[PDB]
Amino acid sequence: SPGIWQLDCTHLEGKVILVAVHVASGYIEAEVIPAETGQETAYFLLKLAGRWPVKTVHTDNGSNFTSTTVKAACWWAGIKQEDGIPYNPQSQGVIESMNKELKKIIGQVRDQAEHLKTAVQMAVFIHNHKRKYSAGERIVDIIATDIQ
Amino acid sequence: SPGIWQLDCTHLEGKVILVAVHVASGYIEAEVIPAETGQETAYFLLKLAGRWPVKTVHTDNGSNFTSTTVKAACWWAGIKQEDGIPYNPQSQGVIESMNKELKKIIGQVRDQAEHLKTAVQMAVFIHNHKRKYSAGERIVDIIATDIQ
Ligand SMILES: NCCCCC(=O)N[C@H]1Cc2ccccc2[C@H]1Cc1ccc2c(c1C(=O)O)OCO2
Ligand SMILES: NCCCCC(=O)N[C@H]1Cc2ccccc2[C@H]1Cc1ccc2c(c1C(=O)O)OCO2
Repeated sequence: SPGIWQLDCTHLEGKVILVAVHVASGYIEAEVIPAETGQETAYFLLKLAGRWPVKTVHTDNGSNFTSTTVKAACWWAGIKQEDGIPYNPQSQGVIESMNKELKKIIGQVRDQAEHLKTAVQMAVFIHNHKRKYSAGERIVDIIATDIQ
Repeated sequence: SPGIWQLDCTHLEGKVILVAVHVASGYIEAEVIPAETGQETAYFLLKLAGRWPVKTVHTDNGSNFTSTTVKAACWWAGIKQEDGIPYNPQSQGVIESMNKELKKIIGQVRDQAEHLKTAVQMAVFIHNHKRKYSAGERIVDIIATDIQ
């Protein structure tokens, strides 16, 4: 569980926001892309796995699960690719809630940024720093504990 | 010192690789950009600060130090912007060594990627996972200790 992430794709302003959530902490990384292709997803996962110890990824849909490019990236980065089928429905809803929460934050900052990508990164910042401990704190504590 | 990062800009294939190094661990994040502008640097810092607790940034040159856009991003993200003047001279060399080491790794993977950006993210991955403990391990341990 320190190494488990979930992909999530949501839409805003005719664009796609691709999100990776560290399941145990709620910590996220996100990017804006024109559309969700295997290529974009593969590149995003490579970035993520270089930055955090990504062991398992629950893919967001069957197209990405099937994608040979995504499979190649997962092989390259040592990621076990899994389906994102919510066998525990606290996952349809927990994801929905995150997308709504992120879009809320994006709207709160949207006027401060010319470009959506900037607003999205502002939202990532606010989300990961928000004391509820913060998600940023939780992920670091979880991984440090695992390491030792 | 858990919050201190250093910017570093290096060149390859007519492109620019912008690197942020967490000084205490050697952990890096990096991106390829067409050229090093205040706008690109500001966006890069926003991304970084959303993902790790960036307190202080030693900027890579005076243009970025001066940039009103970089200053705005640093204000937004709660980053103290500092000059990157190596008052402890082992620093120009430690950066030079990192750039040479990253370019070496990039050359070792370059053939596996159509695009330089992919090779750069492969290099980030290899760099942060390399046992020497790894840089990824060191940054997490340093921050977890600080938090607690
Ligand atoms: N509408 C207000 C105009 C902003 C003037 C100004 O300096 N803003 C800061 C605020 C702020 C706050 C955090 C980070 C960057 C920025 C800058 C914006 C910016 C910079 C770089 C970018 C951007 C944009 C963007 O504006 O999206 O896009 C991709 O690279
Ligand atoms: N056999 C038919 C095609 C094989 C190609 C193939 O799947 N390579 C993997 C290897 C590999 C290893 C790690 C991550 C991605 C990739 C993929 C490459 C790739 C994917 C997405 C991208 C890229 C590139 C790129 O090539 O730079 O650029 C920006 O977004």
